[PDB]
Amino acid sequence: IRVKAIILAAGLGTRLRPLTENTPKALVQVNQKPLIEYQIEFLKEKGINDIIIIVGYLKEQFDYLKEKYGVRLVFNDKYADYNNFYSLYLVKEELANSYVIDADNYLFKNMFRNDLTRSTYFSVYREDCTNEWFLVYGDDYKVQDIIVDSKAGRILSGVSFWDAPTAEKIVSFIDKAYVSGEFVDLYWDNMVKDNIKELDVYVEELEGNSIYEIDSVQDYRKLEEILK
Amino acid sequence: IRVKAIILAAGLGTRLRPLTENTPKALVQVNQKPLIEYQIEFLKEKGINDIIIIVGYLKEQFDYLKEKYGVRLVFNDKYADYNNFYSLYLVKEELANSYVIDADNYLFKNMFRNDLTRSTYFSVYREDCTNEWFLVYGDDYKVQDIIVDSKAGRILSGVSFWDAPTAEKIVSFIDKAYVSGEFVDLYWDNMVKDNIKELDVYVEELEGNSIYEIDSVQDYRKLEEILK
Amino acid sequence: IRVKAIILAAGLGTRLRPLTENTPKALVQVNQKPLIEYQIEFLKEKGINDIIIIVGYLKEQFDYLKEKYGVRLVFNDKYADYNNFYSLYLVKEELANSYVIDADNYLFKNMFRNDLTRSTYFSVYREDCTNEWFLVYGDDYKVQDIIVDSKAGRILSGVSFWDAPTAEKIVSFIDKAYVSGEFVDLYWDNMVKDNIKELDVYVEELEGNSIYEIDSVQDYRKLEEILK
Amino acid sequence: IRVKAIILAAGLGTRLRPLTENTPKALVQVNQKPLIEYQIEFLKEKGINDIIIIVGYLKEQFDYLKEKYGVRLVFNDKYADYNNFYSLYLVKEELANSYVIDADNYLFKNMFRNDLTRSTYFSVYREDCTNEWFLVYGDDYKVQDIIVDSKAGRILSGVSFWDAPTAEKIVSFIDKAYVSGEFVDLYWDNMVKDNIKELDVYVEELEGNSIYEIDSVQDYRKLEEILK
Ligand SMILES: C[N+](C)(C)CCOP(=O)([O-])OP(=O)(O)OC[C@H]1O[C@@H](n2ccc(N)nc2=O)[C@H](O)[C@@H]1O
Ligand SMILES: C[N+](C)(C)CCOP(=O)([O-])OP(=O)(O)OC[C@H]1O[C@@H](n2ccc(N)nc2=O)[C@H](O)[C@@H]1O
Ligand SMILES: C[N+](C)(C)CCOP(=O)([O-])OP(=O)(O)OC[C@H]1O[C@@H](n2ccc(N)nc2=O)[C@H](O)[C@@H]1O
Ligand SMILES: C[N+](C)(C)CCOP(=O)([O-])OP(=O)(O)OC[C@H]1O[C@@H](n2ccc(N)nc2=O)[C@H](O)[C@@H]1O
Ligand SMILES: [Mg+2]
Ligand SMILES: [Mg+2]
Ligand SMILES: [Mg+2]
Ligand SMILES: [Mg+2]
Repeated sequence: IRVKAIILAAGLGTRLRPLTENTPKALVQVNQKPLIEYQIEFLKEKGINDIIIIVGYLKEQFDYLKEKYGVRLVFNDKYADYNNFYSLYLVKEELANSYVIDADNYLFKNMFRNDLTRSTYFSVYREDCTNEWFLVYGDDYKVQDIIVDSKAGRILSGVSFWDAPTAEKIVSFIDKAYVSGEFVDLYWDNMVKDNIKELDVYVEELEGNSIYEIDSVQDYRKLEEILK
Repeated sequence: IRVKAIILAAGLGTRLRPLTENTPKALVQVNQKPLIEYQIEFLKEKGINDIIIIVGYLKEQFDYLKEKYGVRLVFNDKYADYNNFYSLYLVKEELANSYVIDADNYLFKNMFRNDLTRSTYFSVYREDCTNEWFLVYGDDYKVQDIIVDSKAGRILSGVSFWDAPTAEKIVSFIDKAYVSGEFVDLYWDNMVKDNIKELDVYVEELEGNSIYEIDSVQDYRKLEEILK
Repeated sequence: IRVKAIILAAGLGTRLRPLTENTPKALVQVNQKPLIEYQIEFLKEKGINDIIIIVGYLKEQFDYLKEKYGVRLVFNDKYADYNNFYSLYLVKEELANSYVIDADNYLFKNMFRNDLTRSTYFSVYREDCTNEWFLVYGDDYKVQDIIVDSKAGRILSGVSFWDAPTAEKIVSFIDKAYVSGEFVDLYWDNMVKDNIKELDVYVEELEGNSIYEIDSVQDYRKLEEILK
Repeated sequence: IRVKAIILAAGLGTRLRPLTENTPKALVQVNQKPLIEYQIEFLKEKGINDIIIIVGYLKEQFDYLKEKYGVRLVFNDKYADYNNFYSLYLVKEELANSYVIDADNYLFKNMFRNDLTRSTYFSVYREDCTNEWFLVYGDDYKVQDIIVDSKAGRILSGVSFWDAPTAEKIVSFIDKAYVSGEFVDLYWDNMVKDNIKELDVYVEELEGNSIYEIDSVQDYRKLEEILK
């Protein structure tokens, strides 16, 4: 009944070079501070101190967080071999009642809560139009579908929460998926998207400047100015 | 009698995620330069300016090529429906005396030529042992067979040329194929390999670091260093 | 106190060629039925028999409507010289308590009513992202702003109603505009968008398949399938 | 110095439904014979064998002509996106000393000649009065002007021949036009009509039953009887 946080931070983050040439993405800094720190401090300040960080590319640079925040680091040796599906596979049983977080995000405000009662997707609305995973939901905010597409709307923004019963249904797809031998290129998120029919997930529309994703030096350049 | 180039680049490139989530594999860059640019600039330098690029997945990202190199982009709306047999089908009439290229390859050296006089496959030798399409030829370099298999040897490496008489035989197979009703999974190469007996094709043994394919983030990791 | 309709239909419809070289867009047919007929029959069925159609390009092809529906056609001789600002100027006095309709739109449902009491824009939400005129409004549905831009949102969809007091303020802008000497490229809609601050306009969100615009032969192709 | 022909046959011919539902316009048949066959055979019998057919809508139904008459087919992928300006753009290099033909015309007689020495328009006289493009020429038959209008006179009838120098002047407009960004709606003929001042084109008055156009099920119904 205690809420923990899983942070996916193993990737190479090649789209951000030269910035990530000798620095993992998660530890890239804005307003003179590492990206992963903002989320760790927001998670702790909200009483979520059970924090597991999946590492890989340049993992030695994370070691100091154990001492500083008391985070549990976990090594994915296949961080360049597979996609983050495997990273989550590694801690596939800690999913229940835990937050899953894409480390490459800048959080403007702390939207975390240990009172969460159901599987949630913390969705921001992209007025523009880029290729993302889009959430298809009604007035009950229950997620009807997830669709990859290029357009505008509410997307999977890199922060979610999975309750025990749903997590259980998910882990069962992870096993089959893994044993299938076909998951290399799969995002852990494919488990939900391709099985959304069997799961009950809800959206939590965020607003204003909240979760800014940095997938390229240009974004880093934008968020830079937004912070002006 | 003018040599033209057809570049296949409409695929999802899923085996390259996350690198290819918001960037076509064809446009992924090595040494701050899109893959497709090395090939186009190589083609041009050798006098081949009649370039037709088939696009689909994230097509909008190719638009700047038109203005920059004077290329022609063609949209395959079934790019996620069918294998690249359909991509070639769309331009099946521009085959004769044209090069056909797999855009997801890195070329170390410009092995192109507008003087080519016969159907050629620029094959590389794979000393290791992976599963590919192996070229079976004698001392005349005339292709005797093409066999899918896991081993070492000379392989279809993503670059070839087709003369008018050969293209004609091919395009006739493409038609029956199309009208057959079944061609979803066929690579356009299934046209040759499955009728190699009726065609006259020659091999052009490449050597050293010539054509480097990136079908996975590891290869992309490798190639990086090779260029160290 | 009687509701009348004003249908703009004088345009060249060049973006629909060849479909429109010998037929006005307003008369192009979907399901063996001219576009303008769907609107007129909907307007009539809800008691709006006071219909005024401005025509120009290929005007002679509208003449049968007079006999068939009892509509009044008004000839805009500058239909190729000026944008529809002038088309409405012609009938700027019949504005009060009347619908203003862009003829080049298909209507899936009859959203016309003779009980309207305030100025309304019947809007559709565009999930994709094209360049249009966007409606900026609150929870009162009172229009706060109208912006030209390319994105998603609620857009002016070619159907609106204007009440006496609002029509009065608008007609006063038309006059000044006309006598200003510059109005060649102005949509009649410019009168509202550029004085939205002095006017009280409300939105009436439309849902589902309601108002489909055919501004190109592709759309005409789409709408085709939609009705599959 | 060899004369070739370019037949434009990519459009959708919607105005001809139901006749063109599962048949391209060029392959709608009169006297159990496809329209494009009459023009191909007249063109051959006069020694013009260098025939390039531009296809699109239902293109597969043309493949047989390659074997049968040895015509070269060409695929315009934007056949429903743009007007035939683009279709001609694809082969803008084969214009010089070549006939340009609108495949939706029934030829009563073979007015083709490989001896042509100057840009020509094989004009017919319409005693009636429809909206078409009219040739304004003097007694020297040199075209002074082309004007869209609704009346009687000599029109652009769907057959013409262009010489090297004129075609050279026309191709330079085609280029600026394309790079302009706006041609989406231009007929290839717009190049001639909106530049007629810079070109030397002549008229070749046809007489009696020569070229009958089928743009609608009404025309087809007429021609039917004329042949009675
Ligand atoms: C498509 N989605 C919405 C499901 C997720 C989008 O993911 P993406 O395309 O931005 O790629 P990304 O690598 O930046 O994914 C974000 C998170 O996955 C992590 N990651 C990636 C690959 C890998 N083997 N292990 C990981 O832990 C990254 O470090 C990063 O923190
Ligand atoms: C099996 N062979 C030897 C014939 C070739 C190997 O082909 P492959 O297995 O690497 O799969 P692949 O999808 O990468 O094929 C390479 C090229 O096909 C293109 N491609 C693929 C599918 C599709 N519908 N259209 C395409 O244009 C890709 O963009 C890529 O440039
Ligand atoms: C820009 N908006 C949002 C104000 C409206 C969009 O208008 P549009 O860009 O689609 O151009 P359009 O020509 O289709 O305008 C729609 C209506 O105006 C009519 N029209 C246009 C010009 C003119 N001189 N007289 C007219 O009556 C057309 O016939 C058509 O029924
Ligand atoms: C206005 N003119 C005089 C310039 C030509 C008249 O042209 P039209 O109004 O009869 O329309 P149309 O679609 O029949 O044009 C005739 C020829 O263009 C071809 N066509 C049309 C659209 C397109 N993208 N490519 C084409 O090649 C048609 O197949 C047809 O054979
Ligand atoms: Mg990311
Ligand atoms: Mg490949
Ligand atoms: Mg319109
Ligand atoms: Mg015609």
